[PDB]
Amino acid sequence: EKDYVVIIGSANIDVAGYSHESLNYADSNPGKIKFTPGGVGRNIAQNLALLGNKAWLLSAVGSDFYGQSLLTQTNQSGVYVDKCLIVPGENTSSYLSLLDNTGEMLVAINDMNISNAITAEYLAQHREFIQRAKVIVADCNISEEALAWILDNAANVPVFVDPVSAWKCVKVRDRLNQIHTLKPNRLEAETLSGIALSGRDDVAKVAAWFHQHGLNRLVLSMGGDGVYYSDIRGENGWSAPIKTNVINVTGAGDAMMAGLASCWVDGMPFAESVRFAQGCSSMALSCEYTNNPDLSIANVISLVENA
Amino acid sequence: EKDYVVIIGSANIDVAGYSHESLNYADSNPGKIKFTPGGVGRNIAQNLALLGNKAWLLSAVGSDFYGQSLLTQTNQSGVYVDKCLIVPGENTSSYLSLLDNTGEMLVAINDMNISNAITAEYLAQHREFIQRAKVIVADCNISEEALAWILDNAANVPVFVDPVSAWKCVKVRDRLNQIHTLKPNRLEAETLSGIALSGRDDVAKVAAWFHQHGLNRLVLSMGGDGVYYSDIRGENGWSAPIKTNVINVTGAGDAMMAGLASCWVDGMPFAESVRFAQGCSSMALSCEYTNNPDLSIANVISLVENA
Ligand SMILES: [K+]
Ligand SMILES: [K+]
Repeated sequence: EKDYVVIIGSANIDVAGYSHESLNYADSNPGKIKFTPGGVGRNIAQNLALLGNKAWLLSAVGSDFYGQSLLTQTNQSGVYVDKCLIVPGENTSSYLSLLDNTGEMLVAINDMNISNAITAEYLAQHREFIQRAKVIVADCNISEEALAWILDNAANVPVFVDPVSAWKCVKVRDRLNQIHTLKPNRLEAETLSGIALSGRDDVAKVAAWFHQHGLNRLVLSMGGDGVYYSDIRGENGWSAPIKTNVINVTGAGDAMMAGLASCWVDGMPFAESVRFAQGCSSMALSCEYTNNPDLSIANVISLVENA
Repeated sequence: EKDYVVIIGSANIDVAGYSHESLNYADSNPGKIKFTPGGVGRNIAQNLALLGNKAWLLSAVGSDFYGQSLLTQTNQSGVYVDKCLIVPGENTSSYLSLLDNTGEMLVAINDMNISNAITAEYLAQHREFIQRAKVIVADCNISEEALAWILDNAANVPVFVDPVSAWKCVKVRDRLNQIHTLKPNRLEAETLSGIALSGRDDVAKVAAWFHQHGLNRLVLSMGGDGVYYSDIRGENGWSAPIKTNVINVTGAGDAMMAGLASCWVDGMPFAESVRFAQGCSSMALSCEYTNNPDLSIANVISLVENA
């Protein structure tokens, strides 16, 4: 009772549609449409609840009914959504995705403007609660002002930051000294550091840069080459990817971030926390949904000790 | 007053997305996504509630949370959704729509399969309630078995039928003798009758065909030419379109159908009911949403006494 994690990020509705018999353009074509809960912050929060952590989501949804049902589904994942800001006169953010029979994304749209409602004033209304969490997880979907507020008011609570995308990660560059753990991929790390990752001989170089700019811990996902982890105190290593039957790649990074934060709270060492996080992402990859409902400590452990 | 109307049709979630700039295929492109309640039956029910009728919707939605929010949103329009079947283990039906800068339809997907959960057994569980309505409105999204059940068990309650599309209207052809009022467009009428509507000289013939196959009343929407109405007892005429600011064409027919049924309940003559229904369609056209929230008897009336 009372150890908890705060997750400040975006909460979305992911709508995935594919036509079943080819695409007759400029015509309604019969197919399959799915509404899944999405958004980096929300997804991470869910994975944290599934990993047995008391998780509070600090996000923004619309005054529309569908946002409130998003909050409801998330709440029945175990997540505490009671502090989520509901914005009047605005609509809940969403990720529209047009795929095909195979499952290859043809085109996609995103309406993530309400992420800007996650304002510094809002988190300031929860300052003390935030400062009494065991760890804070933030995604870079929020504004530069909001992230800056978080990093400036963390009161020595470790902030784990998900850089999200190559475009959205840049807001992190000048504040690496305020981040406990960053989890970029190849493109994000290259974009931040300004150093190309053509070979693995480059990762050290990249890591050095990060450490020179004040980053405490780096968790660099290199996809099939694996994960490179580096601690500013000198510990660094490679973790091979978990052999996984990949059916859907969505939700992988979210599960990884959740694994990292959860393991930090559980007092686990860096390397084994990374392996565990890889196990979480592995569970995410082997699932059709963004969040694998079978994500558990026991099953991730089982998956990991398979190797 | 415990006079009520029953609407048996589909309940959907319409998801409309358009990009702010030019669509870069195979990439997440920033835009705006809107979730509006849709589905011919549901929309008609809503317009009927807005026209001041106690309206009961008999539809099917999924066990997912978004379906329950669809039902809720509909309920706060005044519609009674308490008899709506909620189907376990499946997803609420939906209409995915990819638009562009202007608002021009690029592509569309539809997942309306749960419409066939609206079964004859389900309607049979509400047989007497259905048979005590002042009017039954049915759309052709339901299965032929379901429509057949309705028309066979109406107990002399007038059934107003919305043919929906050229593909789904055909299930009506052999049961025209069981329908009080049919509201087809040009294409639907041509598809049913097997007679082309190239000119105005053809509408009479089309009407004759319909009457010879047992249809009581025909309300033939001809778009810019207007509406041709025909009673099997010999009354027939033309009603010119109400000059309207076409902003969104969606929801026009739903508003028209609702107008027709509502006017029938209010004891209005055929022609004047058609004019009123046209006024409803005018209000629908003047709105960006599928349902104009300002749809009222007073406002439609004001609109119609304008010329
Ligand atoms: K997945
Ligand atoms: K409209």
